[PDB]
Amino acid sequence: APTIFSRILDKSLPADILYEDQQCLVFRDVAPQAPVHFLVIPKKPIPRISQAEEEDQQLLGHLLLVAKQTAKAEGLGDGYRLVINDGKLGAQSVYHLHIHVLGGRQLQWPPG
Amino acid sequence: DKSLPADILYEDQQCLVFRDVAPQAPVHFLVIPKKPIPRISQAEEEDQQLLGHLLLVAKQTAKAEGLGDGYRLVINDGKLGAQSVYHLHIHVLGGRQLQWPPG
Ligand SMILES: [K+]
Repeated sequence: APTIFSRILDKSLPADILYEDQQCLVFRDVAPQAPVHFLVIPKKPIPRISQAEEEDQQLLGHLLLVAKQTAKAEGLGDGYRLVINDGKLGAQSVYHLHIHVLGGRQLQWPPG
Repeated sequence: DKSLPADILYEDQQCLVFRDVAPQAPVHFLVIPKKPIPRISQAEEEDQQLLGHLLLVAKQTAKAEGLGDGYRLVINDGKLGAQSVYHLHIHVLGGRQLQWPPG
């Protein structure tokens, strides 16, 4: 069952960790799509946003607040984009919930 | 394209969900808080439960709209994010293969 994020969480795969607390971990994407590209993940292994439930409300808000404070720390004041992919049509790579945060270039429209 | 009242997919005391009249996918809707948070970079700690509620509403509406094969949620901040309206919007896109990178 475990995805590659389990190695990031258990620190067996070195990552550039920007923030950690008991609920979440933030690290740089190693296949970046922007000059700044990091991932915010829960420690609870929710596989996808479609499988989050009411009990996850607080955690989901926490992930968004951590995303925006990390964006400020990474100097994304002129703007950035948050992306959550669900399933195959969403292009979800890894079946552990993650928020992409992209900045440092102009992001285009549509968003894929 | 003038919206109709049925373009509101969901409403409660916290939020509105409405179809995008300039859709980028066969299904494209917008989740906004009723609280006037202008951009995600201006959300604060007091907004934690609201932000989680918006995400839960997004995912339940995506079920309602038939997005079981997958979808994408997008929040734009500022000029580099391509933020078009200075109120918080969660875009939900589905019904086609979304590409990578996401813009
Ligand atoms: K926008």
